[PDB]
Amino acid sequence: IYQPDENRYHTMEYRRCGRSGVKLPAISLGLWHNFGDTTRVENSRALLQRAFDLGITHFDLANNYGPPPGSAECNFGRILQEDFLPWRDELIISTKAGYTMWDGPYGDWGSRKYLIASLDQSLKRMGLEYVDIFYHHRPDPETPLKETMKALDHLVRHGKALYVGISNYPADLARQAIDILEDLGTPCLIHQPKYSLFERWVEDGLLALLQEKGVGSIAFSPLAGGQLTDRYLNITADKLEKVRRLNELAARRGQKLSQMALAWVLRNDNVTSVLIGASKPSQIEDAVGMLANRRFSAAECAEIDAILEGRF
Amino acid sequence: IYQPDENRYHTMEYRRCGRSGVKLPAISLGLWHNFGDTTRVENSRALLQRAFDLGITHFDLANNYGPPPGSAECNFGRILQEDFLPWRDELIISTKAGYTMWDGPYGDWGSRKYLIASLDQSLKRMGLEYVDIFYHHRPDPETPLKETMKALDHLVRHGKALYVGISNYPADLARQAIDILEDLGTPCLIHQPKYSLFERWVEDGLLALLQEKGVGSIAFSPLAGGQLTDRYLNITADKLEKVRRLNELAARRGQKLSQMALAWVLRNDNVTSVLIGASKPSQIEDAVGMLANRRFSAAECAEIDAILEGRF
Amino acid sequence: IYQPDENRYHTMEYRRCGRSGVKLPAISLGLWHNFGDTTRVENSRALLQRAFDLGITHFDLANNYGPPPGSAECNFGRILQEDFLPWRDELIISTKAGYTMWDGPYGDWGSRKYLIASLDQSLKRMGLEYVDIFYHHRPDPETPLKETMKALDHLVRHGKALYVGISNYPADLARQAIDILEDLGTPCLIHQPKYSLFERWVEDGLLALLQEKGVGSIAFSPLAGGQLTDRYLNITADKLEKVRRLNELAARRGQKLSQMALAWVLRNDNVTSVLIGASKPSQIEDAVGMLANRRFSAAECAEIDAILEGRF
Amino acid sequence: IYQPDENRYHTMEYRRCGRSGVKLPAISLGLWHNFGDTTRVENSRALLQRAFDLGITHFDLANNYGPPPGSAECNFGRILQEDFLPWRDELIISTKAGYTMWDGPYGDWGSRKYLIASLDQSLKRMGLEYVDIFYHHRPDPETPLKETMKALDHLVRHGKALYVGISNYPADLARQAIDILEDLGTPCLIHQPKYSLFERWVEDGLLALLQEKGVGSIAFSPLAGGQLTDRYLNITADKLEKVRRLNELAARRGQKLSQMALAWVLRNDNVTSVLIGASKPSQIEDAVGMLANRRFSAAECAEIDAILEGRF
Amino acid sequence: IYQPDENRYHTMEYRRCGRSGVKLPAISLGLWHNFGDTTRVENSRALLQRAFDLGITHFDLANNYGPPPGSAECNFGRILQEDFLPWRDELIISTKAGYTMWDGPYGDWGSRKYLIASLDQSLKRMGLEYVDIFYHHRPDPETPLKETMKALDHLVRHGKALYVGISNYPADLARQAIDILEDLGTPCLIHQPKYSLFERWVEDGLLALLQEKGVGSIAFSPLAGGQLTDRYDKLEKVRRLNELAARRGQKLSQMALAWVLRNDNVTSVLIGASKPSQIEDAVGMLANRRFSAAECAEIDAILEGR
Amino acid sequence: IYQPDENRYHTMEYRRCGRSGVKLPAISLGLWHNFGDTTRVENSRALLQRAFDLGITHFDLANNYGPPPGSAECNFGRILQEDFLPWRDELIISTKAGYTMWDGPYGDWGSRKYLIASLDQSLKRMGLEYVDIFYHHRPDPETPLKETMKALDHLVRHGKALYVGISNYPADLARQAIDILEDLGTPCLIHQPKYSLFERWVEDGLLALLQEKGVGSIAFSPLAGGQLTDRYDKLEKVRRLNELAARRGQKLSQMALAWVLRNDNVTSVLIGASKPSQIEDAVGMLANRRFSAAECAEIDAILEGR
Ligand SMILES: C[As](C)(=O)[O-]
Ligand SMILES: C[As](C)(=O)[O-]
Ligand SMILES: C[As](C)(=O)[O-]
Ligand SMILES: C[As](C)(=O)[O-]
Ligand SMILES: C[As](C)(=O)[O-]
Ligand SMILES: C[As](C)(=O)[O-]
Ligand SMILES: [Cl-]
Ligand SMILES: [Cl-]
Ligand SMILES: [Cl-]
Ligand SMILES: [Cl-]
Ligand SMILES: [Cl-]
Ligand SMILES: [Cl-]
Ligand SMILES: [Cl-]
Ligand SMILES: [Cl-]
Ligand SMILES: [Cl-]
Ligand SMILES: [Cl-]
Ligand SMILES: [Cl-]
Ligand SMILES: [Cl-]
Ligand SMILES: [Cl-]
Ligand SMILES: [Cl-]
Ligand code: NA
Ligand code: NA
Ligand code: NA
Ligand code: NA
Ligand code: NA
Ligand code: NA
Ligand SMILES: [Zn+2]
Ligand SMILES: [Zn+2]
Ligand SMILES: [Zn+2]
Ligand SMILES: [Zn+2]
Ligand SMILES: [Zn+2]
Ligand SMILES: [Zn+2]
Repeated sequence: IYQPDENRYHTMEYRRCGRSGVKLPAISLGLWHNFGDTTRVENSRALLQRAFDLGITHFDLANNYGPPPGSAECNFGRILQEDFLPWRDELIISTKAGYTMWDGPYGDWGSRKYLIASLDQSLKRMGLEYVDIFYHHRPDPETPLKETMKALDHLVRHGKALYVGISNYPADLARQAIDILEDLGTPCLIHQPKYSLFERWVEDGLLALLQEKGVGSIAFSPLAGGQLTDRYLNITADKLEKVRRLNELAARRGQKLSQMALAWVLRNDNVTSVLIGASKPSQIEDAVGMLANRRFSAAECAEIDAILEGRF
Repeated sequence: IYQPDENRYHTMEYRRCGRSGVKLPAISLGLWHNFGDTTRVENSRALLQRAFDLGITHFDLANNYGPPPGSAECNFGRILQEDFLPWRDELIISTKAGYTMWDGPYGDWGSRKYLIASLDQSLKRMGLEYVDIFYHHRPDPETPLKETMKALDHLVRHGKALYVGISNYPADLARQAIDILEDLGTPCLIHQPKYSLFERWVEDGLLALLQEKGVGSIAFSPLAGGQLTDRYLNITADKLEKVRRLNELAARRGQKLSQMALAWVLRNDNVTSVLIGASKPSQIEDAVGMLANRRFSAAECAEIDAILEGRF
Repeated sequence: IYQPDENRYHTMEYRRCGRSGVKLPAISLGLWHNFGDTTRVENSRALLQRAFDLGITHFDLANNYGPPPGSAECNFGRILQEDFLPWRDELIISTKAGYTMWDGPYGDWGSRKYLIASLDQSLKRMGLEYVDIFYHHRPDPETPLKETMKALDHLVRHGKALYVGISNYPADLARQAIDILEDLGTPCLIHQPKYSLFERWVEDGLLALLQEKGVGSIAFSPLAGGQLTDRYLNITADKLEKVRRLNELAARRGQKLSQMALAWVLRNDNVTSVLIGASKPSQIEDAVGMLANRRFSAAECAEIDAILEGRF
Repeated sequence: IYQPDENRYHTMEYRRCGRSGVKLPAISLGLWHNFGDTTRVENSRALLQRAFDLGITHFDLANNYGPPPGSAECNFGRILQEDFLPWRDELIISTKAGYTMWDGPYGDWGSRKYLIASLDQSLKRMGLEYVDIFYHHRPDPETPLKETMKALDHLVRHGKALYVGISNYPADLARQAIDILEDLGTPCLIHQPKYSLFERWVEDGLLALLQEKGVGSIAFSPLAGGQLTDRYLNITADKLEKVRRLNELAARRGQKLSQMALAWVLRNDNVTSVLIGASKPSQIEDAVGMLANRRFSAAECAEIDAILEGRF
Repeated sequence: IYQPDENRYHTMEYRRCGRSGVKLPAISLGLWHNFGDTTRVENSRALLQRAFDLGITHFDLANNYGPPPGSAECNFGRILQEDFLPWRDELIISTKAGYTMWDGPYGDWGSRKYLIASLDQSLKRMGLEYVDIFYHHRPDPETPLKETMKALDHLVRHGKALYVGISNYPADLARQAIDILEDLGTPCLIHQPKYSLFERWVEDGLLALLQEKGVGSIAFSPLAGGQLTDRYDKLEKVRRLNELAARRGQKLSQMALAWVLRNDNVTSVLIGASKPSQIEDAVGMLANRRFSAAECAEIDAILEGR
Repeated sequence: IYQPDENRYHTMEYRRCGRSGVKLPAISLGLWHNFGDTTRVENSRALLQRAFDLGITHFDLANNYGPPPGSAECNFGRILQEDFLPWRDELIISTKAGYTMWDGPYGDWGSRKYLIASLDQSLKRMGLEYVDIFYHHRPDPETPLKETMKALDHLVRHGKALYVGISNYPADLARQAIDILEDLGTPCLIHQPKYSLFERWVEDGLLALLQEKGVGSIAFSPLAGGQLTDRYDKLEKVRRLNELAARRGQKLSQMALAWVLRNDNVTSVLIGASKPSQIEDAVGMLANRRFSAAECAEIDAILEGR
């Protein structure tokens, strides 16, 4: 019988998601990889237990995570029932619809049919009465935004999601989505964009829009899929040189490169949380350990920018 | 155990229903005839299986289809449970209320009482939690349109229908119905009118209204009840001459007359789908085969119009 | 096993309730008396069966009908389950809250607490998922009208009543109630006032207001509690003289006095239905027999008015 | 088997809560103390039975009452099932969320997550389908007021609370909360502030705001936690002198000091009810006995004010 | 959230109940007193948690335990749901019917109506699908033993009790009851008699009968209602016994519990407790369970007043 | 969506289990290894689908199979719901209790409490209303055999198991168990013993007893834990046996499975597998099941070291 570490809320920093009542853990765990039927459930279980023990209260899923599609939700559902049920109200659990889940015209994209039918499937797979956050997973250019937004509003009003969010929406469209949801009376809680030292698109307008609108943000691929780790220490030659120079700065800060890379995403206090992936419990411990040194000075930021813009 | 043809989504074209997230199959199957207790369930089952195998994802019912009334919904309900349940989220299932279903003042027309009580009966007969589209089946001149429209809005808000539509509404009234639904916040998805080479009323204003308003359309009786088929090849004498001349043009196009007649309804890309009836699986294969030649040139359209306006 | 008379919809006239989709039987049956534990269920059963056999599709209850309070709903609930369940969708069943039902501050009047808790009790006693019409039974001068009206709106939105109405509301207050309900989006279907040859208050403004607003009406005590019957043939002396003179006019019309008295309430086509009480099946047959002569000429109306204004 | 005293509605005065349909007992019983696992259930049961027998129809709980947290709701739940279920519709039961209930970021404060998850827990512990009043227990300065207010509106619309209220809100913020709720369409029923002879903050603006807005009020700690009782008769020396002088005035009125202190809170007819705590049935009898002399003259009010402002 | 001590099975002794598959802890906890609505649930909860943490896997209830009647079952039911549900299959939970529970002729004694209706009420109060052991709580001298025994047989066959027992049955009647249940196909698992240094009647035939028949035994009031403790003519015996306990390095209560289990003749002792320390004291008896012939002779001498 | 091979019943042999109505596939699949949380569900799913596609209709589980204990039942439960539910009435699913499953005196061995509580847990993990066969997994030398057998009888009468069996029971004890179950009215369907070319103890009396009593048999570890495969003094025997298999046109594993079923004396062989090819190899043994007296004499010679 699993018993959550009694010190878990001392080990983690919780950050308010935009202008809302929700505080997310600075580090959240994504189930994008390592929770399907091609990996071992013993390991999946160990990752979730380690995460909650360290104070990670947010687990992010999607209908099609696995492989195969739906298996991450099923495995999470089993582990939730077996180990976490007494603490479900201490967790923020998300899922999504918007990429390809099942074959045919109703198993992908942004229709009301797909969003409603898919959340019903997700709730069944996970064994939940509701999710905390339901996302539209990517934009659908060919479906009216109001249909998709009204499906999100309907799912909140009917108690299948407490809050809703959007993912992979460029700034212009995000603005439209946010304003529609506000008008419907179910405000967008959060935006999930890709953001790391190596992918800074959100700094071109998205982050400022979200701050304007009171919407939170949770960065995915914050380690640039593993590039911002020890992987290439012990990609292009220019990339490798950048990774070595960033790693030296991380060492100077008493951090692994991955730790500095996670800390850096929260450096301006305009991103709420970082969503990590993990295949082994030590990667979760390392991520949470980033909190020992979150601060970046102006000098450190300039040093990093010069490394990133460096050609030699 | 029925297993849907793995190539089904390669065999069919899916068309967006107005401005919405719903794509209907170019060919939909109606259960108006051949699904009641006066025909054989073995045949009914074969028709539904053949249809889905060819990519037809939309099955259109109504409360009073049979005979007797309600039997098409019951037979569909049984076949759905036995053969299609794992694929229910790949299907668009519709039903309707508005013609005579049961005796007395609450079993016909457009009252809130009849629409709500009838959809509850339909959901029970079909064994469904909700239908994808619920229609008001014909106008009710003596009930305020707002009562009927609010009943549709209520059924969507309370999760018994994902979308709503109207059938047999002339253009002026359709405009009023659409605008009311828009104001209530549950937009009309679709209009179901009668339309074929021999019944072109919708070209007098309805089709343009629906395009203006972003509402889709699904044509019923597209073969003019069997007249636009091989039936009279191997009605009036003038009709017969038209059928022979249209059949010659269809042969020139590598098509049966029925195939050309279905293709013709979608020729201007201002109708979403054609709703066919069938008594045998070969009629479903023939209908889907129309997709091999959907295109009509200006010259072909003029040739057809001249045949239709011909007196000798 | 009871089987409803196959000719029932030939025997009755159905009248549209204001501007709505609901047609009520010209004669409705009230369960105000003869359905409690102080009378015999065999008789109660016979009355309901006779009524439906003659085409009476509307049965009107209230929480406190009996005696004791709640017993009419229980007896109706049993008879409905035993005899009428297959035909529930052919019936309009109403109940009400607003007079004294249980002791204490929450068992009377017009609070949201009382209306919601009382309809839940009524639905349990009757064994129903919803009533067709739920009424506020009388005004509550000390509770804000908007609280009571919002409770009615909430019960419709949440599917416990298909429609709502008000009873015993004077015209000024009825106007306020109607306008509030319209603004909330759940329009008042019907008003239930006392109206007979001997109680004509509604002709002082109420009937014109209801016609203005598209609201129907159902008259209770249309026989002035039994005075407009054979009771005093085979009260004051002036009353008795009026009853004899009205009875002579009824005989001239081929009617019993009670038949003419019911017909008279519908004479101007500004009242929807008359709500009768009955202790024996013959009184229901007599009431429905009034339909053989509903018409009143200007001359007959003047003759009646002169009798009513007569002092000698 | 407990049977409620047949004279209970003769023994108590019921007072309208602001402009609403709800009349609260002049004396309500709070379960803040003496209903957890550190006291005896026999005593808890005796207190609730005595209270209802005397006409106290309102029992006020909160998620974290005990100790331990949740135990008062559980003990109340058991006693309700065992003894009070036939009379649940004669009771007003409240609960709250807003102080610390469970560990972590979702178990305290004012988020939609916490309010919804906590009311679901409360309904389970108490064995109820809904509470009569659900409160936000204290302000949350860091969560947008609209999120918290919309959670209250959502819980009413979805039938988990009949009415909502706020507690411990200063006047400025109370005004904002009230106006938001009005705009959402679920008006604030009641405000629960601390108020007694020794804590008169509400007279600085709150009571006038509530009267302006039609919102009721229920005073907690009306005996200043036991100071306004016999406790110090048979704190500071200045306090003690005040208690002796107030006690002499109470004796002159034929009252215990606690009785006068409760009566005084309702003296201006601008507070709805007083919420008492009790550890033994005699304290409930004493409280209800205050009703024998509720009236205060201008002279008595000046005498009390002079005692309160007295330094010697 | 309570978590059972991981070492709970490392020290406690488990003893097979007659010839059966059931091993009871040498010390079992009874809920006869201190589990009703007149004592604080915080304490009741602490007693159950301390007991299971020390390896006590058997909790003994009855319909009328409280006070008021039924409250011990309700309080236990709540604590079970809240704290113990994941470990229910590690517990042996008993209840009983046979004393006064409700008013009137069907709420006491030995009829099939009372036993069946009572176990249904107990299962509801405790929130259980079945009890591990259901007992007839005392003999009824006027209802045929076959009716009562058939009610026990019916309850096991219908899955409301895994096993049945009898309590307070004198030896001759116990023999009859045991033989009837064996014939019906639901053998008697266990007998619950009063037994202690001061109440040795079971040594006059009951214990030998149970051995003969393969039926287990669980002694109630093993400390003679608290007389065999630090709490105090019998006072002279208590003093003398306490001096022998002292020489054995034990509390008198510890020696008194050890004495009941001196032979494999008794399966378990059912203690009462109002405080966790009393449970800790009882489990500590395990450290010195042996008695020499000299010690037994000395005990008898003290008991017979020599 | 998985669709069972339409030819699945065209090649597999089915063998009647003693004197009963049950015919087991000649090759059955056990879930002892490679179905827990330490191996990938994708592979487990592929093994079950390949097995049923080849006509293997019997899947054998136990409460503690995994690791961890219970996970094989959970994973099987999930795959059953997802892929096999329409064909559940074409499957024989077994489970067992009798080894260590949970901590404490009620989570192992032979008591009625453990067997009943354990089958309830297994039915929940697997999402089944009943198993086809429930086994006592090993003998318990201290719980009366009647108690254990009556728990089996009770579970069948109450519809949680269609049939019962015993596993790992030596012949003399199996005789007693079989006779007790016959008397109770729920006859023993099947015995599951270890048997292979290297473990022939069942030929010393067990097989004859089962024939006499009409009870079937399903051999476990038929490849002696993988020794009778391509994986390798016994190594000299493995080499010599493999040369005989080669002359027969078979893999050693194939000849080893065929040998266990050489006589109608054994109903089925329960194989383990980590890859689908191992299942395919086992089913291929059906192509050469016969042994001449010369071949048997040659095998014995090899076995006895001549
Ligand atoms: C991190 As993604 C590919 O699920 O938006
Ligand atoms: C095709 As029709 C008569 O159901 O509108
Ligand atoms: C006819 As009445 C007294 O129920 O309004
Ligand atoms: C009386 As309070 C501390 O629950 O607001
Ligand atoms: C210990 As007793 C009096 O309940 O048998
Ligand atoms: C194959 As076995 C050790 O589970 O009997
Ligand atoms: Cl909605
Ligand atoms: Cl990453
Ligand atoms: Cl609605
Ligand atoms: Cl057609
Ligand atoms: Cl509402
Ligand atoms: Cl009348
Ligand atoms: Cl809402
Ligand atoms: Cl106080
Ligand atoms: Cl029986
Ligand atoms: Cl004792
Ligand atoms: Cl005693
Ligand atoms: Cl049985
Ligand atoms: Cl093997
Ligand atoms: Cl082995
Ligand atoms: Na994403
Ligand atoms: Na139509
Ligand atoms: Na009325
Ligand atoms: Na408060
Ligand atoms: Na006893
Ligand atoms: Na085995
Ligand atoms: Zn909700
Ligand atoms: Zn919905
Ligand atoms: Zn509804
Ligand atoms: Zn409600
Ligand atoms: Zn059972
Ligand atoms: Zn059965």
